[PDB]
Amino acid sequence: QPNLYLSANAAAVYSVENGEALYEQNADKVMPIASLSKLMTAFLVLEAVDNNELSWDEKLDLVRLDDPSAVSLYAITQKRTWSVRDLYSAMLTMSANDAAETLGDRLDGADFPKEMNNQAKKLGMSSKTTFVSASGLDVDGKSAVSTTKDLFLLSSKLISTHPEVLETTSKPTVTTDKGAKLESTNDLLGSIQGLDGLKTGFTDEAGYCFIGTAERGGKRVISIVLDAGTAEKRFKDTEKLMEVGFK
Ligand SMILES: *C(=O)[C@@H](NC(=O)/C(=N/OC)c1csc(N)n1)[C@@H]1N=C(C(=O)O)C(=C)CS1
Repeated sequence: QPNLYLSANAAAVYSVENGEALYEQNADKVMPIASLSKLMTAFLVLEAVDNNELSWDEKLDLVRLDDPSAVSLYAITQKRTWSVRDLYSAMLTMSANDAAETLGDRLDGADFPKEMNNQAKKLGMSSKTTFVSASGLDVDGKSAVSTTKDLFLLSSKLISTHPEVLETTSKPTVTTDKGAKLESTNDLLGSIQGLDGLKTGFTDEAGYCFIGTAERGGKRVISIVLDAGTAEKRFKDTEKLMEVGFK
């Protein structure tokens, strides 16, 4: 294993072909993951469409967040009603917390965190992973937590089960049918060849986090960065991890 000098406190990169570690640092350490939880919500949304339980065209009113200063789709647009499709894009591109919570409530109401943790178990994530909400926001003072190993297993399961997730996470901007522009938080899109995902997150406690995925020559790698120092440094660590991934 090479010696990287990452900003991140915990980090890794894995090959999807065999799941094997190409670089690992604190890969078993339980870490706050915040907005990365929205990948589980996306997965459960996609499962529900395949299972004939959710329509992409259903219109839903955004649920109201307790904190106004939270990053929310409603704050930016002043529009309450959105299709399931647009809420899912809004969740994945701009990390809209109210979008994620609206999808969680529609899927299972108050039991949605249990469904998230049920699915975590199905996908092979260890018991150190705990989801608390569809958006990744704290609930009753409890935080969503995971490990870079469990995040890898979740991400590759998401991409292998629902490859169309990347059709959304590869776009620097998603334009809805009615013309709303939803800007991705993934500034590495277009900077690294093959890069088409996956999800950013940030809290004071979690630091700056990003799950990256790229594919070249039939080889896919997934990179995990938790608790980088700045929004830019999580992408610098990811650039470093991707080079190790495609060596
Ligand atoms: C996911 O992590 C989201 N993070 C939050 O909603 C925050 N939670 O703190 C309790 C938060 C605090 S401060 C701040 N700017 N967000 C989304 N993650 C980011 C990101 O990756 O930088 C977004 C740009 C919107 S919120």
